[PDB]
Amino acid sequence: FSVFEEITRIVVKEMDAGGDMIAVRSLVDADRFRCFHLVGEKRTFFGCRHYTTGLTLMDILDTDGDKWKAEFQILDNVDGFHHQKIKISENRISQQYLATLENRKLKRELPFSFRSINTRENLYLVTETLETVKEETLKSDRQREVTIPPNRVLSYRVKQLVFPNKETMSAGLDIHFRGKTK
Amino acid sequence: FSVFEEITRIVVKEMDAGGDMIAVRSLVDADRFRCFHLVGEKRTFFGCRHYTTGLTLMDILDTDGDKWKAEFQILDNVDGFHHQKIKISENRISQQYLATLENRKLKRELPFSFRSINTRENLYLVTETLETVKEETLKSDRQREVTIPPNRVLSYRVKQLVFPNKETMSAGLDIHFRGKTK
Amino acid sequence: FSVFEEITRIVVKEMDAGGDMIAVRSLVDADRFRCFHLVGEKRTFFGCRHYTTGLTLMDILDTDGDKWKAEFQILDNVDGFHHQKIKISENRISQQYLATLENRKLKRELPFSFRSINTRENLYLVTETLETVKEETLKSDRQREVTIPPNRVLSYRVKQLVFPNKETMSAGLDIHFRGKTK
Amino acid sequence: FSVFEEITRIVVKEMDAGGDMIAVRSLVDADRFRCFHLVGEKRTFFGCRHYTTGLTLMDILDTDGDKWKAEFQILDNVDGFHHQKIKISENRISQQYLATLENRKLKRELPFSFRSINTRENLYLVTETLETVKEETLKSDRQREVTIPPNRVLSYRVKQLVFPNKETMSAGLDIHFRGKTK
Repeated sequence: FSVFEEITRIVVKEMDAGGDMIAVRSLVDADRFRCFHLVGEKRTFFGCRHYTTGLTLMDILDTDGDKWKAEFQILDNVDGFHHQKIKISENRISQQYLATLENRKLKRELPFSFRSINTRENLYLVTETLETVKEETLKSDRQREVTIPPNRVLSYRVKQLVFPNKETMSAGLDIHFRGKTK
Repeated sequence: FSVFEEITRIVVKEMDAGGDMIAVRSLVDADRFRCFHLVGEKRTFFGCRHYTTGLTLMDILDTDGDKWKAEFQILDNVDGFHHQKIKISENRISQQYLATLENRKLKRELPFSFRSINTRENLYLVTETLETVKEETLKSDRQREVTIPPNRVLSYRVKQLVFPNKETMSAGLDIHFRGKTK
Repeated sequence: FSVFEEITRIVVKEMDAGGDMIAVRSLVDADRFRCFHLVGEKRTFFGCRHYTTGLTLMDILDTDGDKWKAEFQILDNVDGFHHQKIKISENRISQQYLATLENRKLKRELPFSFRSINTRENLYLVTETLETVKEETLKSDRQREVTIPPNRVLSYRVKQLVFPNKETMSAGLDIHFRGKTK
Repeated sequence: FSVFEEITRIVVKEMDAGGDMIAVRSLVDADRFRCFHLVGEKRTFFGCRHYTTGLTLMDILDTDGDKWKAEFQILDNVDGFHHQKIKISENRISQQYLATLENRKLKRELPFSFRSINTRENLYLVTETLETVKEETLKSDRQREVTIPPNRVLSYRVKQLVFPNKETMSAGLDIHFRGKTK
């Protein structure tokens, strides 16, 4: 019935066949589920299905930390029957920029410590921007043909980070098996 | 038979498939069921069906607290048979604005303390505005084709807050299991 | 057979599905069954069917107490077979205005004390104006197609008030279970 | 179902029938999986299928190390049924340039030592550039006809290198049997 899971997993599959990429479920905050954001805890009910909570993560702006690929198209159908008309835009971001962000000093008092400690979800971040400013409508059959605004994201990446009390570290080997001591 | 539950749950489902969002039942006060408002107590008769009472919550205006996405469309049908022609407008509101509202001092003498104590419904608030200034008519079959004025809301969010005698606190982890000591 | 109950309950149902709202039976005094008015005692013969008596309630005018939504339309049919062509006008009235009316001093010698004591109906008032200045004719089948003048009301609300000998109080939690000691 | 494996292995087969060449799985970073890059560890699940991680390897630029074939076409189909419309560009790079790169001094502090030691994947490099600036769409049947942006790579080569603590050496005899002591 649902269409966004189908579209995001089509992106993920043709993006790399059953690989590293992760899809998103909610567009309550999809476009603002950009880099420096979170995701709900993972459960296995009705297949691989997690929760959704992706609040902000920018901490400081003292050193250069906010400095700034062509259009891509997916116009096909899947035999229920689905029809996808996606267009994708890519803003290249450097990988050593991730190291720079790790070097950035972690210091905030945003009301996020309470929820983060209560969850212990060991939040992870994206690697490189995946953006869509595409058209509205897609199609699905069980009819219900969904509609999508421009400037929205579909799939995201993993870079595990650990948060001690004051300053953080990194776990880059795609660690999302929910095991930590924080 | 009823159409508004169908329309709001269609919004909720295609908004995120059976997820966090909550629909509304009454348009007695729908547009004025904006942020800073309430909802009736939850019961399980005829499925998930709650009551409806969403009175005002603005308390003080001393610091900046009243400062101020493109159009979205849903034009489909569901196989009874229903037909939806919804248009949606979005006014972006910041998430740290919720923290600012929590920091706002709670002080009122509005005749709401009596009803709030008699109910103990642990009221919860919305996250980001969901507005519709769309057309009038929709369609349904058992015929009865409903009509909807502009500048109205359909679905809302959760941010639990606890009210001690003088000043309040927050319960952000989507807590709506009606358990408190106030 | 009767049509006004059908029309008012259609208003109530699509107004909120089997919820707080209350319909009216008689148009002997419908338009003047505005705010500050009464209703007959409730009985359970032939379903939920009450009496009708809604006389005046204005008491004093010393402080500001008489200071002063767009058009709505319902153009459908119900499968007997009924056909409704209602238009509705709304004059917004504040909720803290109800608190102001409660603060208003109660003092009258209108010949209403005798009937009120003989009835003990614990009269209740409306919340916000519901007005119709719509067209005349509707349709019904068992034919008999009813006609309705402009500037008339269909459904009303509840705000229970208790009347001691001199000054009154409030019972806001939609209390209409006919229990009091006055 | 998957199409990129088919296309890359078609390249590999007609490039040399079941020979030295290696195909890639992910286009998360395909174009930037150029020379001086990595690959995920090799496993044998669902046939020959490895992981994917190809981060950067440039170390120093002091001596000449960044100084700088006609178009090729593959327009056929394979009897499921597939249809390929590939165009290929080649930028010739010298083989003694590989010796020069080996002579280049290895010295970096990029956050890659941790992941490299944790993996022990004994990374290997390409021999000569294989580039495609071709059209978008291909075709496949189980329909799903994939799309490909210009300036992207499909297949790559092997030149094993060993990394001691400070300075590296070479293992040129196409050694990718994951055996080392580093």
